[PDB]
Amino acid sequence: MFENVSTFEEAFNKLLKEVLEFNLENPFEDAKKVICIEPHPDDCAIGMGGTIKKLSDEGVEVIYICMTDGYMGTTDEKLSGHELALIRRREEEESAKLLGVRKIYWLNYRDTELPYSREVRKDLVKIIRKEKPDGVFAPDPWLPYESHPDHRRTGFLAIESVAFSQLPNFSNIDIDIGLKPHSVSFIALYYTHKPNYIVDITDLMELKLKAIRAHRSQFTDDIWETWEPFLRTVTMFYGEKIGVRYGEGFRVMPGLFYHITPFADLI
Amino acid sequence: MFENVSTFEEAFNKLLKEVLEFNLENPFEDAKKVICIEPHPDDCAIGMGGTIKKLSDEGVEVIYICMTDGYMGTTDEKLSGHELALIRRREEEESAKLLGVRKIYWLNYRDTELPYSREVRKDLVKIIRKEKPDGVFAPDPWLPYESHPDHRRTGFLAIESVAFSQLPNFSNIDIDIGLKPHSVSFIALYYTHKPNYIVDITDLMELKLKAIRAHRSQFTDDIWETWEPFLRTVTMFYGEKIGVRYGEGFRVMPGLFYHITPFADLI
Amino acid sequence: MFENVSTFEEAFNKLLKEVLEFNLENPFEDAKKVICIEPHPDDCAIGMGGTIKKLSDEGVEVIYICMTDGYMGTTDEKLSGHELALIRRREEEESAKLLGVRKIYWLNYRDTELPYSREVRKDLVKIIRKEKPDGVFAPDPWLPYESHPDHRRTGFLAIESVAFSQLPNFSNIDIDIGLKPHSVSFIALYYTHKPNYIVDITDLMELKLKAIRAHRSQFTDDIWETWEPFLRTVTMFYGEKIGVRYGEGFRVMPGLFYHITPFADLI
Amino acid sequence: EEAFNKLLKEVLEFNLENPFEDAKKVICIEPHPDDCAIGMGGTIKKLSDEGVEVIYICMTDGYMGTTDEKLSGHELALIRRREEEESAKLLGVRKIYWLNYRDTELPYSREVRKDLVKIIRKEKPDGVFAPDPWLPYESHPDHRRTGFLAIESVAFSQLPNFSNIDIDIGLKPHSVSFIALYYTHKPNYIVDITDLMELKLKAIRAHRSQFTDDIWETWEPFLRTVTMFYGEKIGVRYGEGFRVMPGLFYHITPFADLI
Amino acid sequence: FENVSTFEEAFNKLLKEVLEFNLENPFEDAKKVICIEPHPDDCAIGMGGTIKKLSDEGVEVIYICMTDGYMGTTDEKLSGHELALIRRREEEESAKLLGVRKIYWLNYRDTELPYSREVRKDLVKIIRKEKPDGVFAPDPWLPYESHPDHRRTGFLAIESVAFSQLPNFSNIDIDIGLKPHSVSFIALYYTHKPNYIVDITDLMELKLKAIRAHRSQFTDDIWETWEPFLRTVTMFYGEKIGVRYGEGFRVMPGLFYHITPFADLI
Amino acid sequence: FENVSTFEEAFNKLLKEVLEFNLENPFEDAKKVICIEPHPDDCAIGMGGTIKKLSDEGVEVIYICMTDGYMGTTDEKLSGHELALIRRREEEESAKLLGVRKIYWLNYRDTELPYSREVRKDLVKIIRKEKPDGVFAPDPWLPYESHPDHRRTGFLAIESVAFSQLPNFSNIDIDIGLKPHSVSFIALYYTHKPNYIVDITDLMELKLKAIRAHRSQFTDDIWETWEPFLRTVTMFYGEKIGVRYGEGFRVMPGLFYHITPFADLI
Ligand SMILES: [Zn+2]
Ligand SMILES: [Zn+2]
Ligand SMILES: [Zn+2]
Ligand SMILES: [Zn+2]
Ligand SMILES: [Zn+2]
Ligand SMILES: [Zn+2]
Repeated sequence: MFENVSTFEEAFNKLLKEVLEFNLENPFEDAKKVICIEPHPDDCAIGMGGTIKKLSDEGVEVIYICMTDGYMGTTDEKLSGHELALIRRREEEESAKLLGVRKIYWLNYRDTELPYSREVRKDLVKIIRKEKPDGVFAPDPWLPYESHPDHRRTGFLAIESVAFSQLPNFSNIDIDIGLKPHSVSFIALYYTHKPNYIVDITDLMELKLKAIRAHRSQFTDDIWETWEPFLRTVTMFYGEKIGVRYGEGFRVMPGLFYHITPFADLI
Repeated sequence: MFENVSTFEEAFNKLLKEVLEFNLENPFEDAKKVICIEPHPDDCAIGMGGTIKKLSDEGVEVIYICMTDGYMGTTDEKLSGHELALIRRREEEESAKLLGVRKIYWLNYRDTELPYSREVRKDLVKIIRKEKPDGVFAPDPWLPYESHPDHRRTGFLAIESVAFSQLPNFSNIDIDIGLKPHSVSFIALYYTHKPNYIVDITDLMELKLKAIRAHRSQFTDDIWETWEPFLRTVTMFYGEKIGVRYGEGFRVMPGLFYHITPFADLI
Repeated sequence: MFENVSTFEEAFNKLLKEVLEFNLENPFEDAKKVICIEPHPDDCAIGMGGTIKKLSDEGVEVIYICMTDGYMGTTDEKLSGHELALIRRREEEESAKLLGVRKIYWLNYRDTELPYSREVRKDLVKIIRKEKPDGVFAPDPWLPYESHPDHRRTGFLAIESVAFSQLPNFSNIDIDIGLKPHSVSFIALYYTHKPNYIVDITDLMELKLKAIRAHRSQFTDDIWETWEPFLRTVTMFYGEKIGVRYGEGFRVMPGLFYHITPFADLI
Repeated sequence: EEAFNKLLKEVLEFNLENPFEDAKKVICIEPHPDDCAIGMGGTIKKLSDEGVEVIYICMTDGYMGTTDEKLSGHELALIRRREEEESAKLLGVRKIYWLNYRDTELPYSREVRKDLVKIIRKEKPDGVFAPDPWLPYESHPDHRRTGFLAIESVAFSQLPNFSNIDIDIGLKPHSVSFIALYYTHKPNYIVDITDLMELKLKAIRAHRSQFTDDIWETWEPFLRTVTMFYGEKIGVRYGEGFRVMPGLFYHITPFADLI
Repeated sequence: FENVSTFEEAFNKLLKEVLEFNLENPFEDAKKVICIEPHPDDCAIGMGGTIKKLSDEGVEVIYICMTDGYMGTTDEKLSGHELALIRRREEEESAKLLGVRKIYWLNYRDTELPYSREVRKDLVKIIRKEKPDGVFAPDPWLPYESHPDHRRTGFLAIESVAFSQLPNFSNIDIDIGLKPHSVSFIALYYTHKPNYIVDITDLMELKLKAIRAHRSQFTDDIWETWEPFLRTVTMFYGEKIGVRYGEGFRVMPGLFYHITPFADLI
Repeated sequence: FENVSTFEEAFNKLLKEVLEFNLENPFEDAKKVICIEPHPDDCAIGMGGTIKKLSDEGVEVIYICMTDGYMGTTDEKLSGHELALIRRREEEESAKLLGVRKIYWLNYRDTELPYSREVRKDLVKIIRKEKPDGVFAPDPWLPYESHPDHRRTGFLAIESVAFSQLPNFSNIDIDIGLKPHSVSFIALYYTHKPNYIVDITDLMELKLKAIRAHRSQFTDDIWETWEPFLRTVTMFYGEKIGVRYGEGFRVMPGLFYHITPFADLI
């Protein structure tokens, strides 16, 4: 095959439409179960709150995996990490109900101390093999200037575990105990700076904010002076791109493009 | 807030001007103490020495933290790394003297073995909590084609530790022994390929090249024949941008932009 | 020196041709012996197998280092990783014979578990010092969207060990046993999205393909329907850049550009 | 011995009488392929005949156990896997979980605890057997680590906050009834294996890669000598020995050496 | 010493004249001591007896707790974070009863205490800060001890005590004004090799309460197993020096913690 | 082997006839040995007497030094890089005295010796290169030994000796001309379980001189404690074969380093 095609532009198009069968018109259409992976309690809400509701409404079962416990996120000398993490499990539960979310896996790695290792991959893979989701959502680990290791690591570990979920020699005790390999249908990266599919959340904006604000520990009135406009600015950045007021941007690519693809950046 | 603005561009401008209060006019003016982080003995001077002189002239206290010991930087099969490190400590003390630098914290990690971990984070956090600096300076860890692990790691660990210095649950024994949280005012990344603030160093250029030359173990006469050109070529690169002879570039962003900010790259 | 030059652009042009005597015309010119470092069995052949016959042909001796054993690359519940690794070693001997490669170093780190550590650098440096190669080939670790850690790590470890191979205090027991430091002449990165030297492989394409196809375990008929077009599309992407139908890309820079070079993107 | 005797008989209710009798499912942990056969083949066989389900966990692949330069470690691990399957068949074992850590590189870490605990919660065994990590002069890291990790994992399998995703996917806590340590120099229960010794040796010889005729010249003496060491202690010819203690004597018990 | 007869003579002269080592009341001169425990409740269980007796005699007693106790529950409905908050509360109530008013909390998670330079720097930081006279810890060589946190605490405590004296160890401490400190003595509790016992039958009852303040750790149902276990543990030590209830420690010349092949003779 | 009656008979026949193991003179056939030390001075202190004896007799003696001694000082004005420069010179002197031809410096930082495969690869690489007949290292089971570097040195040493024969172990050595090697004996010094003692009564004075050559460790002051200690150490070993000054070693047949429940009987 492909001995025929004449330009690169030509082969690239044929590969996308015909070989890979991939398009960006309604990438989430047929998902009946998806998992949203967040580094810290509040990240799903913030990165894709509107889309989670949208999917919630269409009847999609939306599941969280939360990588860390949020231990470090207070400036109050009187709040111990253990208590803040107690507080933040409730904030998250409360936030996910607003968004239609009923299941949350807590891995309970400590905030700022999320390892990048096989051990974590095995955590993610166990849950992916158990639940068999059609879709996985995670942070874009390639986001420029992203300076939180827990965020970078969560992106990389998400993509990797999605891929290694199909591989029966990866974490082989799972297979030995009933958990078969699983091939996730797609991946979508939020908190991305090269979105390629964008979702209209203009009519969910206000709900999204309410779901974000239920993380009270994290957004006091003084923090909210800064963050509400930040959040609106981000949502506008994404919206302006499909000509609407508030958007949530995602990056989706054929599985193949995640590996040895010198033209992954064209889509 | 920001419910009344039509465009992303106006939200962007509003965010930086009204909500953040961020300009590139004289980012360093209010500085009475700064810490300049370098991976190896000689990096403050090579990337930032001109600017260090200038800040010193104003009576801004300049404290160095040096990550490693330089143990590896020689091709001489009869120099042992121990001897090399001893030397480069003296060489750095000279250089530092020329620039009005009178405090060096040596972390003593071995050259090419600087770790990326919480441990080294606590070192930087301990030293930030005690000197309470206004500014910290560090390499840009996203510098393209940067192949030295010590350089990437210091850039990241430097940015993270500025953030984590503010958190009392992080490295919580510091609090316990009377070192309290500290908020740093600015981070300026040097060795950057996306500077947004330039400093004129045309006059002080020769005192920079002598601060550098004092690293005699590194800059032998033969090797000054490759490096002098290279060093002047880098100073022009930054210079051209504000129309002077010799410049040193820095990237400075609001702290918010180091996290989840997909248009971080527009400043 | 370089006190006479008037613009950055001039200094840059002068630094390149006069100081570093750097050209893209033929970099693989004087190569007597070269090392191709691959992350898995099959990468040398997929990324640069055309250039590898083109190198053999001119009597350049080509040596593989394979970082991993490729233990995880199958969806077949039948095949244990141990058996796969075996099958794959055979496939790699067949693939290399076809391309005229008569030496392969197997590090045997397990697939998906290749460490990023000093210990792996010592392996590469041991091989490097021993074979004293003029040329080293390795994956671009900065290929965007590259999601295999083993790939990223192979690229970074390769460049760092080329550099560290020159340092006597580095892995100092190699010296005390009769391996002297060694300076490689060039590094070329393959699997790159920013090549700056292309090799015409139009005549050899069916050869590269057959050698790729020799890794049967990886390329079944049903997978070949996707990968053949992918493969052809990649070489087309490289061709168009120099006018021919099929090419293989490489990026090559002056040694100096791998460190603190804010203008390294300009080649 | 006024307080000691009473704690042991009226609070923890423990004895060296017949501790295995209650069992239905036991797990036998070996560092490498052959260690169960070597360390407790006689008892495995016994238990198997008496109706007990015996499952193996092998920590490593045995990748390193050859002096032949022509044999790659991947081949050897394949070989050694068919040797253990052959060896275990002889002894009536039917499931072997393979961890596949590389021989010589068994980590000592939470991650390995999590494999052990996942299987223990899965299999709900009454008993677990493991090497005594206190065997004086034991110089193999894989051996010491297997012992420690086995004991730790047994203790943590019961704790809902340890490896908590197991819970969330339906593998509940489990409480093993006893731990038995083989390859121990301080045994407090011996098992008669004179009836079963040639079979043991045959289950042992099934690891052909390991026991050539040349090596067997050195090891059949070694192994006959070991099982006399234990058997003598109860005045029979051939025994395999075990250390069993009540769960509590593995923690802050300064008198644990008196049993 | 190039003059003594048998090794037996030289031994006693080394103890007696060079190191001036004796066990009559090694705790006699102590103004400030650190007690290091792997998990909250360990100081109490193993040595609350002595802790009371020392707050009394004017000793400022400082706890270091290595972990947070996150794991020590069988209740499926208690999250690890809740447990830790509770045990922190329980420990403050147990510290109160014993005359302790300062606990450093390292906060490494239960079952995940690292054996590393990093943890050493944390002990060394607190030791250089408080310049204490003696440190207490678990004996890391306690036979059959199966809990990694307990062993590691014993090993790291002794190492950090020795490394505290070294200015090139964690040099940044010095650089910011935490200077080297030499501890005067170490004493290991939770030991099967005690060489000094403390009489605590006067306080055994207070001790038992200070332990019970760890409600999460001790149901009424579980106290059925554990109090007789503690009573039996207190006898082993109690008999050795004459009395009904005892607390054992092992104490050595500092020299004995290195390359000392006769160490078990004391 | 079915012909035996008691374990004791079994044990003696395995020892004399199967293993060919005796301790009458374990070092007699040595043409080259490696002595592995955690820090500079440990070879001298532990077995310097026996090293002299071995050099005198024509045996090529090699050191491997695990670490650089960077931490060993109280002087808040002496940096660790300096100390290591200084300590290496101090080692070169010491060695000259015992007739030691050669030192490998591994240069891991004092107090930071890793316990990992990486360090085994270092030792395996020097063992395969030198093909020594005997390897000496500290006994890692020395009771109360509290220095991580000494424990880890002993363990890595024994393990690397065994792994040195395994061609799949550190496989790039084989591919570069470094074949496996099978060492003849291991001897453990700093042991509390010697089974062979060398009489060093004669060479005792030169040993304290080879030791004092490490000026940085052994000021006159500290020496007022250490001459006694060292003399007491040599007597403990001496007074077991009834001589004045001894150096002790533990030697066991290779087989006893693995799954051997009666190993403490030899
Ligand atoms: Zn977050
Ligand atoms: Zn540098
Ligand atoms: Zn690959
Ligand atoms: Zn084994
Ligand atoms: Zn405890
Ligand atoms: Zn030492």
